[PDB]
Amino acid sequence: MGHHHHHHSHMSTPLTGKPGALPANLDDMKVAELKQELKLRSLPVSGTKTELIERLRAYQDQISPVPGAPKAPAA
Repeated sequence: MGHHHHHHSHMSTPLTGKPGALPANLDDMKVAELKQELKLRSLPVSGTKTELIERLRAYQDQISPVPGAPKAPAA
């Protein structure tokens, strides 16, 4: 005699609330903030303020060479 029973359920719908293009106020922020954005994206936090800013743009240019848009016909 044992606990013989079977039943399982689950559901999950794709929601909205989405990012996209990088912050255009990189120059307006602090060097530390740029180094923060870099480290989280596996980027080196070495160079000067302008270097870090343009390195963020260079990263974007690789992962998505567009002005901020989904690289596929979808949401």
